[PDB]
Amino acid sequence: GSQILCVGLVVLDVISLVDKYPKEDSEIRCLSQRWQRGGNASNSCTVLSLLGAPCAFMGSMAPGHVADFLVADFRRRGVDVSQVAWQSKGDTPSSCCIINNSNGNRTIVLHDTSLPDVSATDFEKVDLTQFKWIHIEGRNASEQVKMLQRIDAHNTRQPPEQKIRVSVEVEKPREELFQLFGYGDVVFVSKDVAKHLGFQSAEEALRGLYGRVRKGAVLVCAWAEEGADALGPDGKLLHSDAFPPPRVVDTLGAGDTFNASVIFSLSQGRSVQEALRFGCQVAGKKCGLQGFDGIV
Amino acid sequence: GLVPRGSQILCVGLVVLDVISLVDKYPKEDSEIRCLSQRWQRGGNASNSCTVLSLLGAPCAFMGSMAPGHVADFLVADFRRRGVDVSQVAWQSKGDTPSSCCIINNSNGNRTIVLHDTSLPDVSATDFEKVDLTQFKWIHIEGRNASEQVKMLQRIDAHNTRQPPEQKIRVSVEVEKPREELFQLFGYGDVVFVSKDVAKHLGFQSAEEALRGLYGRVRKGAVLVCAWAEEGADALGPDGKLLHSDAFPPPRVVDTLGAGDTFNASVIFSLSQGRSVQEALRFGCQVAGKKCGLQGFDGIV
Ligand SMILES: C[C@H]1[C@H](O)CN1c1nc(N2C[C@@H](O)[C@@H](O)C2)cc(C(F)(F)F)c1C#N
Ligand SMILES: C[C@H]1[C@H](O)CN1c1nc(N2C[C@@H](O)[C@@H](O)C2)cc(C(F)(F)F)c1C#N
Repeated sequence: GSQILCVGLVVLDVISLVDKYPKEDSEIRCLSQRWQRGGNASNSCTVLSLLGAPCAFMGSMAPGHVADFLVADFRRRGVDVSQVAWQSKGDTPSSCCIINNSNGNRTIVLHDTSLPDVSATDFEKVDLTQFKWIHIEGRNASEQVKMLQRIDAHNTRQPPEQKIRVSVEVEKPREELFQLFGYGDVVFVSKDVAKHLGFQSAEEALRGLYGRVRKGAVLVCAWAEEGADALGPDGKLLHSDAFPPPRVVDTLGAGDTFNASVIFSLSQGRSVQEALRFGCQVAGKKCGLQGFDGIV
Repeated sequence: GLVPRGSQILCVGLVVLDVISLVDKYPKEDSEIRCLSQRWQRGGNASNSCTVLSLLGAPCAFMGSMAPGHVADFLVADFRRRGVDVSQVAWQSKGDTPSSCCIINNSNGNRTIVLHDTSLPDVSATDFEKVDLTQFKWIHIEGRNASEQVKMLQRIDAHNTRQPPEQKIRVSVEVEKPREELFQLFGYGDVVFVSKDVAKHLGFQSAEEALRGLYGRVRKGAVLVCAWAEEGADALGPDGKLLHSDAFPPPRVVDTLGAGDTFNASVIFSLSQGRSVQEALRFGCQVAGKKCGLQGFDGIV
C-alpha cells in the first residue's frame, strides 16, 4: 500500500475576510471573498498532497455544479476522487465562513444538506490493498465502527510489514462518537470535545481518556496556541509548543493541517514526538497564510 | 441572436450572489454552528427589476459588471432561468463578482449583512458607448457611479435628438443610496425614482414633502416618483399635480426583499405600455404588494 485514505466530509467554504467581526444587526463590508474546498477529511487531503503524499478522499457528493467545483479542486491537487460515494438524493453541503484578519479567527455557519453519510456498505466495496493508512473523521459512529472492524479483519490476515495503519478523529462533542476511542492506532481528540468532558488542559484530557483507547494506541490532543500533547502505551506524556506566526491571518483548517501533518510524519516512520512537533510546525505556518497554498 | 428594433427594456446596475442563512441564535466569533436553512439568491436592484420585467411579459436585458468564474456562472444561470438577455454584461479581467452574506436570526428576526468587496469596477461610459441602443425602447439606470452614468445618459440624449418621437428611447433613473455623488442624477431621465431612505436622509418626513422639495432638481417635463412602503406611492409631473396610490398590503407579509425593485419595474412596465402615471403608480403598488405575501418573485403574476 502507498496511498493515505481520508474518510469524511467535503464542504464548499464561501469565505469572507473582515478586519473586525460584525456586531449583530450591523452591515460590515468585507476585504475579500473566496471559494475554498472544505470539510475535515477534505482539508487533510489538501495538506497530504502538498506534503508529497499520494492520497485519496472518500465522502458523499451529489452530482451538480458545486460538486464540479470541488472535484476540479480535488483533481488540481492530485487527490484521488475515485472512492467518492455519489448520492442520487440530496445536495452538496456549503457554509458561510467569516475570517477575521485582525486575529485569524474563523466563524462557520454550516448548511448540512442531510446528504446521506458514507455507509459501511459503500466502504465494503473499497479494495484496501492500495492504502498504507486510513483516517476516519467521526460522523456516523455506528456505521464507521463496521468500517473499522473491516480494516481490523484485513490486518489479522496481513504480515506486520503490510498492516494498514488507522487514525480516528473525535471533533464534535457527540456521545455516539465516543465509542470510536475505541478503534485506531492514533486517536485525535479535540480541545472542544475535551472541555465538554470537563478537562481544562490537553494533559488532563490525555490522562482522563487514555483508558478508552485500544491496547497500544496513541491518544493525541492539540490545544490551539498552547501546543499539542500525545500519550502512548508507555505512559509517557509528550508535548510540543505551537509555532505561532508573527501575524495569525487564517485559522480555518489549522486542526486539519495538524492531523494530516501528524499522520504524514508517522506514516514516514518518525517518532510520536517528532510528529507532534511537525504537526504544530505546519498548523502554525498555515495560520499566517490565507488557505493552504504556501504551507510548504 | 436577433432582437427586434426598439423591443427591449435595459436595466443597468448591480448583480450580486446573496447567501442567506437562518440561525436560531447569532454565532459568537470562532464558533462552528449549523444553520436552520440556507438560500443562494441573485440580488441587486437592476438585477431584481429584470426578473420582474420578464415575469410581467417584457423582453428585457441586464447591463452590469461580472468577472468570469463560478459566482458569475450561478448568476448567469439564474438570469437565464428568469429569461433575461445577458449579452450586454461588462466582463471584467480584474475583481470579484459581488457576493453578500446575510445572517437572519430566527429568535429576533434581526439581519446581519457582510457586504461584498469593492474590487469589481462598475460599468464605464466607454463600456456603454459600445452598445447599439436601437433594440431598446426604455433604459433604466440604478445610481452607482454618478460621474460615468451622466455620460451614459448624455449619450441616450444625443441618440434621441436625431430620432422621430415614435423612436425615442424612454429613460428612468433610481437614486436609492443617500450619497451626494448620486444627487446629480436627478437632472436626467423622463422618470426619476427617489427612495424613502434618500428622502428621509434629506430631511423629508413624507413622499409629498420629498416630491415637492426635490421636483426643482429634475429636467423639464420629467416625473419624480417616491414609494413610501405601506404608506403607498406618489408621483409628481410637470403639471404640478401630486398623484397618489395606496399600498395593496398582502393578507400576511412573507418577504419584502425586492418590493421596491418590483415597484420600479412595474411602474416602468406600465408607462412603457402607454398607461398614465396614475395607472402606473397603482400598478406598481399592486405588484409590489402581491410580492410582499410571497417568498421571492415566483407568483407575482
Ligand atoms: C493545531 C494546533 C496545535 O496545537 C498547534 N496548532 C495551532 N492551532 C491554532 N488554532 C486556532 C484555531 O481556531 C484552533 O483553535 C486551533 C492556532 C495556532 C497558532 F497559535 F499558531 F495560531 C496553532 C499553532 N501552531
Ligand atoms: C414599494 C412600496 C409601494 O409603496 C408599495 N410598496 C410596499 N412596500 C413595502 N415595504 C416594506 C419594506 O420595508 C420594503 O422595503 C417596502 C411593504 C408593502 C406592504 F404593505 F404591502 F407590505 C408595500 C405594498 N403594497
